[PDB]
Amino acid sequence: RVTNQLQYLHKVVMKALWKHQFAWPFRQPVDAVKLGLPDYHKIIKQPMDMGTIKRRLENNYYWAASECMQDFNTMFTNCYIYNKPTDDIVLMAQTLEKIFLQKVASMPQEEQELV
Amino acid sequence: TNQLQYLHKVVMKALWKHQFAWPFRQPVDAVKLGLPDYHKIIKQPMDMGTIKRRLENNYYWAASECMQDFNTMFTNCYIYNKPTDDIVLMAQTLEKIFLQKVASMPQE
Ligand SMILES: CCc1onc(C)c1-c1ccccc1
Ligand SMILES: CCc1onc(C)c1-c1ccccc1
Repeated sequence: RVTNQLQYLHKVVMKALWKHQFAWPFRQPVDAVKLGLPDYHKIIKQPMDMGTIKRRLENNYYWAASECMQDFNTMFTNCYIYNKPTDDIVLMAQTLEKIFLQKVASMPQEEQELV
Repeated sequence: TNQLQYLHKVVMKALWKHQFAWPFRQPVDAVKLGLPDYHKIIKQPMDMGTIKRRLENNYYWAASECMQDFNTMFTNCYIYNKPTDDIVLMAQTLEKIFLQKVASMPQE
């Protein structure tokens, strides 16, 4: 569907996060071969990234805004679970997620489809 | 505010009573749990008891500020614990409810 909330997530949330200076590691799936992480998919069972979320928003994949929000959440949570506390990537994730939450605070309150 | 009232009476109430919520209702007690490295790794402790008290005492100026505290609580859990620890699954479950409920908060 196309809803007011999903439009907000696309036009405000994804817009802000996609172009952020710390976004680059999150713009495509974690490539375990490229990064040399043979345990990544053993630990992270549901990979998620902003390229996938962006494509899903562009293709009207989501039925509800909550579904998109859960994908954002999974992406960040995967990062915190896999990486060491002191890794820079954790700081980058935290910075992006703070923006996510700040913007989500102003999202339309009721979901409804555009005719 | 309208949003802070919602975070207190709708969001926090639902999370608080959940069967996986008990570890999160008060600060992590590193002494009781025997974890000398907890406060060396987690520099901003947060829990729902602290958030609830802040809501009750009008500490927050905006809903976003309160939401950030919820996020810090969950993130601390993911950062400190092993991926396979049950507490991680408990946090994930509560976090999903948090986002579900936040989606329906008044927009202002
Ligand atoms: C295992 C490292 C890692 O964990 N989460 C992300 C994102 C990354 C990442 C880091 C650098 C480039 C691309 C992804
Ligand atoms: C260090 C373990 C831990 O990490 N986050 C929480 C919450 C807990 C916790 C686990 C059991 C009881 C109380 C808190």
